Amino acid sequence: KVFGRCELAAAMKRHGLDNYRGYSLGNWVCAAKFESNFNTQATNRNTDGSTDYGILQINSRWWCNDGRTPGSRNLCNIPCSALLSSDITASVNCAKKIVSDGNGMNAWVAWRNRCKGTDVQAWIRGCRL
Ligand SMILES: [Cl-]
Ligand SMILES: [Cl-]
Ligand SMILES: [Cl-]
Ligand SMILES: [Cl-]
Ligand SMILES: [Cl-]
Ligand SMILES: [Cl-]
Ligand SMILES: [Cl-]
Ligand code: NA
Ligand SMILES: [Tb+3]
Repeated sequence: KVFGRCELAAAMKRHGLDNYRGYSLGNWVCAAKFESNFNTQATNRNTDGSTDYGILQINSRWWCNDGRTPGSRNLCNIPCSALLSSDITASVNCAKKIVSDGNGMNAWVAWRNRCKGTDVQAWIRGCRL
């Protein structure tokens, strides 16, 4: 599923991401834009052999199992394919565990380099939330 911007914002809000660990909804929409372009089916292989999955490009090195990232963990206790569903529940629950780690949203490289410090509220502008 390729979400609309406000559509994704509404879904993220409903699942309790808005202001989670202090990160406003626009930060999460911005992260999703530059991680996956709002496409739940997005996958990208990392140089180390891990793969990033879904709307928030969650990495198999630590967070989900894809059976082909030797020596990795599965801290969200979920198959990585579950992060490609049209229903973002799984991606949101896992993202909550990721951002609760010491580095907050800096764990998302695209957030740090393209969202951090910018006018992220623009990403929810005009949305009927
Ligand atoms: Cl957009
Ligand atoms: Cl915001
Ligand atoms: Cl990740
Ligand atoms: Cl594995
Ligand atoms: Cl292993
Ligand atoms: Cl959803
Ligand atoms: Cl933080
Ligand atoms: Na893994
Ligand atoms: Tb950690």
